[PDB]
Amino acid sequence: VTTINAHRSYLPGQWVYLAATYDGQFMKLYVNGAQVATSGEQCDDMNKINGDGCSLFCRQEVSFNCIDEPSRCYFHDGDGVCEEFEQKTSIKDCGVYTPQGFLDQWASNASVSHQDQQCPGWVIIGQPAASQVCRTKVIDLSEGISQHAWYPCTISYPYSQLAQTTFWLRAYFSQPMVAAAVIVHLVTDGTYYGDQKQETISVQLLDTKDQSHDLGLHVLSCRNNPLIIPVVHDLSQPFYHSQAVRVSFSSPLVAISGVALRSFDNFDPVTLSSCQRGETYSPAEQSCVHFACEKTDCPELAVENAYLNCSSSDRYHGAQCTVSCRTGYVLQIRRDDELIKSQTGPSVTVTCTEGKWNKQVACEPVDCSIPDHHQVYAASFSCPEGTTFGSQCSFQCRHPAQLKGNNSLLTCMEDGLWSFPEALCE
Amino acid sequence: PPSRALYFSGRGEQLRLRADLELPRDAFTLQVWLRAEGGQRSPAVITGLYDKCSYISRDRGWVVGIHTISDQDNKDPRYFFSLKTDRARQVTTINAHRSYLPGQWVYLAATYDGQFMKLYVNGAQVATSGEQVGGIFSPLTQKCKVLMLGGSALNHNYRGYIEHFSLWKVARTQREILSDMETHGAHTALPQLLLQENWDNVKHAWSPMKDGSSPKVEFSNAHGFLLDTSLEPPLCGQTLCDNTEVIASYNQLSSFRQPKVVRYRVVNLYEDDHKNPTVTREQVDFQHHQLAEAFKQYNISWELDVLEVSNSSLRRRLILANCDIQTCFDPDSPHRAYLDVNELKNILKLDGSTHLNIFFAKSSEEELAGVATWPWDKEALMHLGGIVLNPSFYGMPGHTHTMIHAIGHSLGLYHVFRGISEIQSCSDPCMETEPSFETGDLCNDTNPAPKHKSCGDPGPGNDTCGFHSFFNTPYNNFMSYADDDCTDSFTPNQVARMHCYLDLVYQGWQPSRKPAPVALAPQVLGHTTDSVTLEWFPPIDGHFFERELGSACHLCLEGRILVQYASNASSPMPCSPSGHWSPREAEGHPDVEQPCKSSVRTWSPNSAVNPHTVPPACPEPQGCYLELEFLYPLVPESLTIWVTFVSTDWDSSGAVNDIKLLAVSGKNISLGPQNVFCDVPLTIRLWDVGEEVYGIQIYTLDEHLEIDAAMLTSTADTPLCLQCKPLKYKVVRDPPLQMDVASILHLNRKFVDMDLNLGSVYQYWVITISGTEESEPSPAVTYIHGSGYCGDGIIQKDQGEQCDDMNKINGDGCSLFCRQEVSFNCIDEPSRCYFHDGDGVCEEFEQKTSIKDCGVYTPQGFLDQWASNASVSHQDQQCPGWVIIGQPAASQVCRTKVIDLSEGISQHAWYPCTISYPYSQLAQTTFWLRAYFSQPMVAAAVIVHLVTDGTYYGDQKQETISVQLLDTKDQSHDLGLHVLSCRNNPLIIPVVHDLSQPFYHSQAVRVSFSSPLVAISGVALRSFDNFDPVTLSSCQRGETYSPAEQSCVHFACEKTDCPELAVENAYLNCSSSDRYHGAQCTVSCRTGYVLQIRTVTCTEGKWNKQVACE
Ligand SMILES: [Zn+2]
Repeated sequence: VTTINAHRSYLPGQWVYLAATYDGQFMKLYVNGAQVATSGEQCDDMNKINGDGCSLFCRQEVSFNCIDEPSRCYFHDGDGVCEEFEQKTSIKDCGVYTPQGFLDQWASNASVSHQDQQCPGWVIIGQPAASQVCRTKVIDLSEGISQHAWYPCTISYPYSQLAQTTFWLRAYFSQPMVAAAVIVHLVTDGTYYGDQKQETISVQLLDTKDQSHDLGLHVLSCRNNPLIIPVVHDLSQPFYHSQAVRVSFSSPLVAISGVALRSFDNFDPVTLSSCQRGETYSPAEQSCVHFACEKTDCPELAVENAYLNCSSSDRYHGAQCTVSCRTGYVLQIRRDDELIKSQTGPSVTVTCTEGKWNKQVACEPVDCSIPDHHQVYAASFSCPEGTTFGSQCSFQCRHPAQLKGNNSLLTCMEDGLWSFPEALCE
Repeated sequence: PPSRALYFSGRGEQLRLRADLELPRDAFTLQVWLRAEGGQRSPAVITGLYDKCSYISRDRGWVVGIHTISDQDNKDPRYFFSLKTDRARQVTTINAHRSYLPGQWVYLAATYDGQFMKLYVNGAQVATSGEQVGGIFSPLTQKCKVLMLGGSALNHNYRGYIEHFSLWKVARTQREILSDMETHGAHTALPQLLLQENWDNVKHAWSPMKDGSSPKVEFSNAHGFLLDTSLEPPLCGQTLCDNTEVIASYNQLSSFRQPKVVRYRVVNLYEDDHKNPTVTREQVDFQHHQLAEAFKQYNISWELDVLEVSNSSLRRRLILANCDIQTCFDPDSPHRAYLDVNELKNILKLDGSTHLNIFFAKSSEEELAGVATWPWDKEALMHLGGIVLNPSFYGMPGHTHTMIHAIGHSLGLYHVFRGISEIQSCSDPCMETEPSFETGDLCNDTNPAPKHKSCGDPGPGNDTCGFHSFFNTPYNNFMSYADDDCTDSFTPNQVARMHCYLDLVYQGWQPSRKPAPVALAPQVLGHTTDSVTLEWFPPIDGHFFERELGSACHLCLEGRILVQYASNASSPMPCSPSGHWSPREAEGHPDVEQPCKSSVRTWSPNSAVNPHTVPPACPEPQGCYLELEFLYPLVPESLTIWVTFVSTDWDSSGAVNDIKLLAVSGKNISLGPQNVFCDVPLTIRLWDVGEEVYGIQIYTLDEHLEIDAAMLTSTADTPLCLQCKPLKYKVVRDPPLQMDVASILHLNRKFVDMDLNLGSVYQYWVITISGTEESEPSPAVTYIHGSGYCGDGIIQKDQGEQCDDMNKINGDGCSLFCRQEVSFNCIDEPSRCYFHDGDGVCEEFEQKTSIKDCGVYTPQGFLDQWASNASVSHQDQQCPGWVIIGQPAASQVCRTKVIDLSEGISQHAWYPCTISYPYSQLAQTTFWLRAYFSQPMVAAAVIVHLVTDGTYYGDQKQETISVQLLDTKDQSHDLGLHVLSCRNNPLIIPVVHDLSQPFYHSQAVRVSFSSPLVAISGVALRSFDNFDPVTLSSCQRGETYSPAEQSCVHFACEKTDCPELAVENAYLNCSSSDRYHGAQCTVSCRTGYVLQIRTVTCTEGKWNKQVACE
């Protein structure tokens, strides 16, 4: 048999409307014309009577949803159907809220300081009981609290030795994942008559290298269920995984329903390995490959008066080829046909990119510049083929600077300097 | 026969090689031993090749010499090699790595192979360039070349000694340079060595210039130096006891800290009737008893000798400490009613070389009660030095641990917070950022601490420099500023300093006649097949002769050479009314911390307060003059003058107009004008004076010339030093010697042992002997005969060696203790060391430190994107704001606390020159710049390259900058306020981004600062090469990568791996026709069938869940 209760307490001395409808598949309960509960095992209500979801001021009450015209209002928190907007509020229906682009992994195994049959420590494993609203200023924890939660049952309430009892619990997950946030769903807030002050829980994250990273001290309250503790990471430092989460507190009344790690979807720091541009990380192989389905093949590239040495026989994706200039030629490298930083060394690495080359390399000859009085004074340097490498051309000393010698021509040498004048005029 | 040498006086003495040699053209090597005296000309050409006929350009050829770089500021001189072929468009100069040391022999070798120019100083490659290529000159012009030695035609003369001049025709490698270092003329008739001169006869291959101006052929000692006994103190230290090894010897050895009885004398002023004491006998008794009880646990036992001075006039007059000058207060009138401490010391004239005098004077404001004279101070051991204490706080409970603090200050103990709260700026390398022997207090045991009036570990706060959370601070240390009830002990690393300074400086206070031990262990010079040679340093006290009271044995050097400073200064100018820059500051040993920085510890010809308040004092013909007098008149050989600060206009062009030596007979010898620099003291060699000299007169036409000290080196075997008795040494070895030489008096300090056996282990130590009194044994040296050691040419890494170049000399790139030097990299089996930083080649270890070689070091897995657009709050033509665009100029070295920023800073960085310098408006104007980047990306860190720390001379407090990040939506995400320090000039500001909040794309970076002295040469974003917010945007299971549309491609293969699925008694509704990767197909169980799940999702051909309808 299945029973469904109303939404609020009965009001003495009032007229109420009760309607129960059962079609053989679904049964519902209607109070004052409004659907309060249903199971299958702003507003205008044509009245000015409260309790049916719409007040006399035509205002929708809390924990009610009103549709249609005239407005019919029904209860949505706990009805068993997770609507498009119940995720944020209705914990008892949709569980916990997972933001778009995140994944929540709940605790797989748990280790606590005090393990006993009546208060087992493996209750905070798996999905918690989000339908349980926490209890404030609780006196006894023997009713259902130990069923879907954990608490130090073996430890009585301490009055003087409570300052030295360091309660701790460590939760290990099946898989290691980068910790973006820590979810702590509670069932107790730690408030008590004998201990008015609450308890602040400090959470420590344990990595795969057994190192503890402190997340700081954070307060704990019922209004913040589930308690989301962000993981503040220094972006300059490399990311680190996490496999175990440690929760530390001193108040024996602190009971945790569940501990979970909220992480991003993919781009894990496993891909922080040697998987750079030109290759795609494998689905699950602990390694990165470069040819899954990409047809990114670049055509063979040749540079005039230059030396090319490719690291691979074929100029396929990820193939880096070193380019150097012949003696008497300078190296000019332009990334994506644009002016960028040059290469100090005599070799430039060019990588294939989806049928195109990342940078263009040119071995232009070294210009020796137009000669002047620096090389030979009182002379005219008239010569046809410019001032590039190998482009020899002569001079003529004007009157009265008579020139004596067999040769009176220079030659722009391989080091970018004009050759020694074999004859000097006086 | 002993080698000869040439002396060039720098006044016209030059030589030219004859025309019968064919000078090298394609490649060459020059090797020369040279001893350069201080105060050279700029540029003093040691030797160079010059072209006379070619008048269009007269820089053709090469030139080696000494020239000053940064001649505008601090003018420091270095060895330079300059070359310009007949093809290159300019001259190329390569300098040494450090300022040249005067009076020391240097092996200078400059090589050129046709592609590179290399310059080795003492065999270590200190400069390398490759701008010049090709031959130096063609054969046709070969007849128009002249090799000049000692100067050029333009009188770029050289002043000093030259020896063993070798000029080659091929570029000798560093190995051959080192091998040819030791030959000293043992060169065969090679057909490759062009010229080798040992100056047997100058006219064999050289000819003089002018008419008869020729250098002086003299005899030079053939470098008997086999051990570098000159151990330079660290940068932060002041004396030899600050050296790492010398103080480590005291830290480890317990025989170096034997009990010591250190005398001290307490001054008690009395009236003529012996009443009214300054401090009662009870007070002095209590203070002395407490001091003895607090020092006797550190093996020091003070001996008290109270002094009774009965002078009513002195007692009546009020004595004041650190005061600058019954009711008469006229300073001129002798009946004034006040006396400074130094005036009291001058009146008393107490001999402080035998006692630690305690002087009493009121110190009305009491936060530094005890004024102590440091051991390295000039006044440490004379009448005007001692301890100054408040008489009312001398022997009263709660006012007693102030004498121990002053005494510790008098034994060379810095305050424990010296590296934190006693630094001018955060860029000072003397900050104890970590416990070290070379920074701050120079004690490893004392943890860094800030200044604190109370005791107890101070928590985080507004640090003066910017470092918070000091842990394990020595709040209970004596040298801290705690109270008298919570300071209890000296750490057993600060006691070692006290014992070192008692052995070194204060040997006269103690009555025990134990000569100071040899501080450092004997060094194994080399082993033969059956012997060994050991050498050791002189005693730590620095004296070589026995100490005799009233004699000159305390100044005699090793070769009976008497070395003395000035002892009686004078001047015709009336002295300063304030007293600063008095002639008395030009006495004793040099005491200036930094060259050419106007200090009150020198003699300035016009002290005054404001310049040009007095009409020109020094006249045109002769100028002002300082007359120094030496204690012991004698016949001198060399004279050294420490000229510290010279005005910019008088850039060594006659700063010291004359130096007149005054004879005992009264005749005057004029030396003529000299040249002076900052760092190098001006040294002169006096040539056949022939008669005793008692004083000098230094003339000057400069109104800011600051003479710091003087010196008068005597001739060898001076009459005074003959009667001195040299110290002797006794070497003991772990197996006892068969016969023990009772005294090994070796002027080289060398011991040759022949009673050795192969495969055995021996230990050697040295005991000093002064007459019949022995000393504490020197630290033992271990020697395994037939095995390796330090100084054998083989790098045995198991012994801690990192370089071993077969020698025992510092400055060659490998330290004396087989340790690598600073900024020197040593390779090959005999360690050839070269100056790696800046040689144009970036190696594997130069990446993380050499900013100007390898650029900014980007860690693996990251990527630096520099600014592509800039904007500033103040833009001007003189100081443009677009300089920071692009990669920065890493060659620039940061400058701290400089008033003028126009020295090329704007050409490489941006600084706000538009604003005026504010005296009180510095907090009213906020400066900012904003740099936009070409490609916005994630912000992992911000890199800001700085040129200045933004510190002013009048503001010791540093500056802080606030950096803000702007995302693609122009939202300011502040990164925090960060201090400005040039010890980490590439400023890395990490980004602390919470992992829950989605990452943004930073478009621009905004950086704000207050003071206008801050200069930025570039702002960049350090970001991950891979990963981005685009991955988090929309890329689910099966979406690998799409084109540039901030998305991933949904169908990238894996569309046929999953075969057709069949479920019994179930209905399949497939959204997609083909069961591709992650395909969704709803499964509905028929009526009466229970649904079991283990919408199914395909996963690489395998269904993620199993659906059945039972
Ligand atoms: Zn002090």
